[PDB]
Amino acid sequence: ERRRSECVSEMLDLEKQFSELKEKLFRERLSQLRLRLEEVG
Amino acid sequence: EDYERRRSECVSEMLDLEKQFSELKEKLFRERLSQLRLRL
Amino acid sequence: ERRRSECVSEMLDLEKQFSELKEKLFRERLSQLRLRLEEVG
Amino acid sequence: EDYERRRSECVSEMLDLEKQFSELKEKLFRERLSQLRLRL
Amino acid sequence: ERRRSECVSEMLDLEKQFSELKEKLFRERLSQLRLRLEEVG
Amino acid sequence: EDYERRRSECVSEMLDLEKQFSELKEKLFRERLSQLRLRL
Ligand SMILES: [Cl-]
Ligand SMILES: [Cl-]
Ligand SMILES: [Cl-]
Repeated sequence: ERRRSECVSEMLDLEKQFSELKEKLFRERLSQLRLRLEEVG
Repeated sequence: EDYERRRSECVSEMLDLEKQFSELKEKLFRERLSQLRLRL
Repeated sequence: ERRRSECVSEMLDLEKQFSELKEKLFRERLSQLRLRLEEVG
Repeated sequence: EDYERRRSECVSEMLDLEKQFSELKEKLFRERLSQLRLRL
Repeated sequence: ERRRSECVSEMLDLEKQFSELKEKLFRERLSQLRLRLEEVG
Repeated sequence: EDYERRRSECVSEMLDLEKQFSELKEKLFRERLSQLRLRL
């Protein structure tokens, strides 16, 4: 179980970072699209 | 622009669902981590 | 390879659950949207 | 409502693609697990 | 750290393949939709 | 067909974001792998 818990801990720690990265990436694309929408009018 | 608008709606929808999924994945990871550490 | 197979087994077991969670989450949002669509008419 | 309709189409499209991806990820996990267990 | 690095190496190797699979899956669906769009006209 | 068009825009948007995410995930994996191998 120790090999298993160290693996799961590591992946939780990475997934926490991947989640933040994905949300920030989507938010930037959403902001870019909303700005472009405005610029066209 | 309908074009920019439709694309923004798609991205907003997926952004909101991703935020919720992330929570759920993190919940499941921590739950399993606890279970392994407590031999449950 | 044993440390590796225990890591992969653990992650397959989690990913099986994450997949179900993601599909159920998308399905609920799809049902909510279809109901709202109907309610507006 | 075009608004609710467009959003529902986006979510349905992504739901269907996610269901397929999940299958493929599970396939690859099991394949690698087998290979490691059989030293292949 | 060795149990941890072997776990992370394994998962990086899988995620590299999952990424390719996801992009190819999305591309095929995009091509199918664009063809259908054309066929309707 | 507006129908096929809207769906194609949603998929194209998500395809482009997925390609970028994959890069970022791979970057983070390699960075952590290096750090663990170098005890950093
Ligand atoms: Cl809403
Ligand atoms: Cl279809
Ligand atoms: Cl663009």
